[PDB]
Order: sequence, then structure tokens, then C-alpha cells
Amino acid sequence: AHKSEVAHRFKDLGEENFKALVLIAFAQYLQQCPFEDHVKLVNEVTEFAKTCVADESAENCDKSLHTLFGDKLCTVATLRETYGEMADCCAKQEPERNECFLQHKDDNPNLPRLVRPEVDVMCTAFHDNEETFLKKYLYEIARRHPYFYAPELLFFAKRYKAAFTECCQAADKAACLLPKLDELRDEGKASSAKQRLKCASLQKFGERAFKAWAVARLSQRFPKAEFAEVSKLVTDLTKVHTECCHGDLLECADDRADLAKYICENQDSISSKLKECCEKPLLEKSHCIAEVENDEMPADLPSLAADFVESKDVCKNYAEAKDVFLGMFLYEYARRHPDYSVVLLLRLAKTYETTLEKCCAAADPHECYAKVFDEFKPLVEEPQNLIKQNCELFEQLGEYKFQNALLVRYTKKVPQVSTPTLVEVSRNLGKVGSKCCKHPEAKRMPCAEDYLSVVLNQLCVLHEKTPVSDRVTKCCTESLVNRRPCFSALEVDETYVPKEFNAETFTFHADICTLSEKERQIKKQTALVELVKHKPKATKEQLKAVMDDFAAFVEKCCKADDKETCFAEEGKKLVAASQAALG
Ligand SMILES: CC[C@@](O)(C(=O)O)c1cc2n(c(=O)c1CO)Cc1cc3c(N)cccc3nc1-2
Ligand SMILES: CCCCCCCCCCCCCC(=O)O
Ligand SMILES: CCCCCCCCCCCCCC(=O)O
Ligand SMILES: CCCCCCCCCCCCCC(=O)O
Ligand SMILES: CCCCCCCCCCCCCC(=O)O
Ligand SMILES: CCCCCCCCCCCCCC(=O)O
Repeated sequence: AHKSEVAHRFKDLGEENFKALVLIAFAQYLQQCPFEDHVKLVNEVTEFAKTCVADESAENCDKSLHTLFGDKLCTVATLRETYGEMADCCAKQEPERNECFLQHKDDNPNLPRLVRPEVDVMCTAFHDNEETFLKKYLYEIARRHPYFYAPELLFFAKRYKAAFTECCQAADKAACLLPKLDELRDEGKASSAKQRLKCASLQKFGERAFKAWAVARLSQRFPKAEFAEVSKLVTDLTKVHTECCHGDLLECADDRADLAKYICENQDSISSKLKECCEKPLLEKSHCIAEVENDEMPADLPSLAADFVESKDVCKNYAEAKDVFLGMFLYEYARRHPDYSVVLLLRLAKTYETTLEKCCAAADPHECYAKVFDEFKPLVEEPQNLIKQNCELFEQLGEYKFQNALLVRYTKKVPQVSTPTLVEVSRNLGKVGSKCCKHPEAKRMPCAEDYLSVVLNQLCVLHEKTPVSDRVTKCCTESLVNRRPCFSALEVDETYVPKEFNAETFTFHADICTLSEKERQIKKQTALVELVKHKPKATKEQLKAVMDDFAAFVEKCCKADDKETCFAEEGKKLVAASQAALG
């Protein structure tokens, strides 16, 4: 490794991966550079790397990656003209220089949004020049997400390439390709949002809160590992997470690689499921391990009662190292419950903590805390019930109707949220139902936690930028442990003044018949939100009557001879009848 670091990276990563990562890396700093300029830099950097591979002692090959990268950045002629004060980073020595470059990454570069070309256009461009087509994908995404972990982008790119490879040869290219591009896009946005969320919550709630989350998550994953091993892993994972949040690619990657290396050298102390991951290339190890399914739980683990309720030295053991004792509780509880969300486990540990804090100061602590496990039962059943109720509702409704039930519900709880956000959130909330309810009960809560975190965070981001409800701000600014229950606790808004009727809002044209399924659904759901906003006291029942009238009306107007007029004409009377029925 140490000698020529660039040659070592090139040897470990291989040429293709090396070139792709260098491209991503430059694109994340030189966010305004044309694709051609980056290609040229990458080629120059790769040709240099090859000289160091041929001879570690070759000129400049003993410089650090940071030194070489920044030197190269500082050779961009238009640096000052295009990036202004970032060019001032070049006047600094290289620990300070990289830090300076790091600070000048732009989280919002004001580039035009990415647009999806026609399927035939995409597949043709892919065919004409696969390498260019894919490298453009890397470039365009990376420079819009300068902190997105480069290797993970590589994994997105490889699936992006696989979508095109398969689907551009398919019979129905679009039917193959589009859902795959939609999934990558959604996963991409989600991953990027989750990354920022975790780093934001790290600095807001502190390292201890993160460690607790990690103990719970790591214990679920590796239930056979000893506590001391989970605790070591929590320490290392915290350093990784902290340094990766700081945002330097190489520092983050080396931390992750070091952790992945340790995990792979200690599989017998950690998990029986890591063998395949640990055989993979260095580049993919940590990513692979991050996605590993939970190990099987050890057979016939005893109750937690003995150590955490019935032992005579609960209070003594607690008081000598509270976080360690609480970590042990959380470790024991989590390893036995891969079916819980991490946040539920944290509710249990917080409950236990509050009880020990209250009870251990009592004259007779054991009498005080003896039934603490009763206190867990309603906390556990709340998400379990909510899941049962929602999955049962999804099954009876199907996804679209499920989204509409949510739409009506949430519009009534928080009517001042913009229509498109209510639509988006409700639609996405329906998708988590569609996805997570396909799991047996044992896996539903972690699924829902994962996907709810995406959907609820997206809502909070939108709400941060354009706030309308103190209640939503409260839930969004609360602990992540209480985020979801806070939202669940939202009550119908009874102070809400109905939105004035707008004619155009409830006016429909024959274009509605030719819209895609999605386009039609969003148009219908948009009106449904507006209907609730105009008539918040309308019941599910009364709404269903208007909705059934509307549904008949569109089925009618879309198919029976020369017809934009019914849409106007029946539109007049559907509206009138609805207005009276909800009047
Ligand atoms: C290049 C693929 C595509 O053009 C597509 O058609 O799906 C596309 C891809 C992506 N985005 C887009 O808005 C569009 C177009 O809306 C946002 C976005 C965020 C990403 C992220 N944070 C990480 C990784 C990949 C991402 N990809 C996309
Ligand atoms: C000067 C060119 C710099 C090229 C950037 C190389 C980036 C290497 C990161 C890949 C290591 C991944 C480790 C991991 O995530 O487990
Ligand atoms: C060395 C192991 C560190 C474990 C830290 C103690 C865990 C206590 C759980 C309390 C729950 C807090 C959750 C939170 O703050 O978001
Ligand atoms: C509206 C879509 C519902 C999706 C499935 C129901 C999920 C209910 C909340 C589950 C708990 C998430 C994690 C937690 O708070 O403990
Ligand atoms: C703009 C209003 C946002 C809607 C509030 C989000 C509520 C999500 C809570 C988790 C969903 C649980 C299932 C349910 O709806 O009962
Ligand atoms: C007060 C004017 C009411 C006009 C009719 C409003 C229709 C709202 C959208 C109906 C959504 C139904 C969606 C569906 O079931 O396919």
C-alpha cells in the first residue's frame, strides 16, 4: 500500500473502477466543468497512475492521493473564473487545501434537473457508445450530489448499465426499462437523503444517541456476537459514520475498508452470513456487509428478567456504567428482536433508563422496577397494531385505493400542506404498504421503519423549506425515535377553515382519458385532496359517493362518441350534485 498510494489504489481497484471513481471524484468538486474536461482529467490521472504501477519510484508517484488530486484540481486553468474563491484553496498547503476544497463543494449547484429521454433515444445512445453513456451517468449524478459516497454511485451505475443491457434488447423496451430507472432514481434520492439525515441527526442529537442506535442495529444483525464485540463494532462504526459525515471521500473509504477488513477477519466472532461478502473485491466489501441479512438468532436465549429485573445488583451494575449497562440491555433486547424497528428498541431502552433513574433512587428499587417489562408491551403493540391495521386495509383496497384512504386521512389532519406534497406523501406511503406488507409479520416493522424513514424525511425536507404547520415542524424536529409516533399522533384539524370553491380546480377535460395510468392517478388524487380541502367535514362515506359519481363520470365521458362536451356538460352537473351533497 504505502509506497505509491495511487499505484496501490489502482492495483486494488483495477483500471475500470479506478477510472470511474476518479471521474466521480472530480465531478463532485469540478461540478461546473463540461463532461469533456473531466474525461480528459481522468485520462491524464489514469495515465499517471499507470506509470506508478509500472514503477512505484517513478516521478511524483510517492505523493499522497490528496496531494495529487488537489494538485490536479489546481491545474484547471479556469478554476478562479468558474469557481471563484475555491481557486483560493490552491494557495494552501495540503492538509488545509483539501479541507478548503471540501468546504467549497456545493450541495445545491443549480444545474437543470435531469430529464429522462425517450426510451428509444436512451437505448440508441447506450448502443452508440456504452462507455460514454454510462460515464455521463456518473458525471451528471455525481456533480449534483457532491457528497454522495462515490463507491455507492458505482453500484448504482452497474445496475443502470444492467437495466439498459437487458431492456434495450427486450420486446417491450419501455415496459422493461422504465420501472428499473424509476427504482434506481427513487433508491438514489432515498440513499442521498438518508445519508444527509443521519449526518444531521448525528450533530443534533450527539454521539451517544447514534451509539445507542448502532448497538440496537448491530445486535439485530449479529445476534451471535458477544456484547464486547458489538461494542467494539459500535465504536468503529461511530468513527466511520462521523468521518464520512465530514465528507472526504478517501478518509471515509479507508474507514469503511478498515472496518470491513476487521469484520471479515473476525467472522466467527460476528456472523455466519458474511462469507460471500468477505470474498468480494475491496471496493464492494463494506457495501456488501451493510446489506447482509441478520444472522440467525442463537437458540433458546433466556429471558432478560434475570439480569435486568431480578438480579440484586441491577442498580449497582447500572450506576457504575450506565450507558454500558443500558447498552447491554439494548444488545440483549435487540438480538432477540430482529422483528422490531430500531426506534422501537430505543423506546424500550429509554423506558428502561427512565425507570432505573426513577427507581434506583428509591428506598426499595426492586419493588419499584419489578414490572418494567409490562411497560414495554403497549410500546411494542402500537407499531404491531398499526402495521396489522394498515396491511389489512391495503389488502382489501389495493394500492391505489389505499393511497386515497391515506390521502383523505392526512389532508384532514394537516389541511394546509400543499396539495402536491399531500399527494406525493400519500402515494409514497401507499407504496411502503405495498412493499412492506408482502413480508411476513416477523419482517414488517423493520421494513416499514426503513421506508417510512425515507417518506417521512422527504416530507420534513419539503416542510423545512416551506413550513405550514407547527405540528409538522414539531414531529420533524423531534428525536428520530419519536418522529413516526408524533406523526401517527396527529389529530384531525378542527380549526381549519374550508378552502373557497374554485371552478377550474374541479373542471375536467378529455385529456384525462389519454394520460398515463400514473398521470391520471395523480390528477384524480390531486382533485381528491382539493375536494377534502374544500369540504373537510365530508365523511369517508360522503366522499365515496362523490368519488363514485366522478368515477362513473370519467368512465362515461371518456367513451361514448365525439366528447369534450360531457366533461364540460356532465362536469357541470357532477360538480353541482357534489356541491349539494357535501353542502
Ligand atoms: C439518469 C437516470 C434518470 O434520468 C432517470 O430517467 O431515471 C434520473 C436519475 C436520477 N435522478 C433523476 O431525476 C433522473 C431523471 O428524473 C435523480 C437522481 C438521484 C440519484 C442519487 N441521489 C444517487 C444515485 C443515483 C441518482 N439518480 C438520479
Ligand atoms: C487520485 C484518485 C483518487 C481515486 C479515488 C479512490 C477511491 C477509493 C474508494 C473505494 C474504497 C471503498 C472501501 C469501502 O467502501 O468499503
Ligand atoms: C457503549 C455502548 C453505548 C450505548 C449507549 C447507551 C444506550 C442507552 C439507550 C437510550 C436510548 C436513547 C435513544 C436516543 O437518544 O435517541
Ligand atoms: C401508511 C403506510 C403504512 C405502512 C405500514 C404501517 C407502518 C406503521 C408504523 C410502523 C412502525 C415504524 C417504526 C416505529 O415507529 O417503530
Ligand atoms: C402532510 C401530512 C403528512 C401525513 C402524516 C404522515 C403520517 C405517517 C405516519 C405513519 C403511517 C402509519 C399508518 C397510518 O396512516 O395510520
Ligand atoms: C365540489 C366539487 C366536487 C367535484 C368532484 C371532485 C372529484 C375529486 C376526485 C375524485 C377521485 C376519485 C379517484 C378514483 O376513485 O379513481
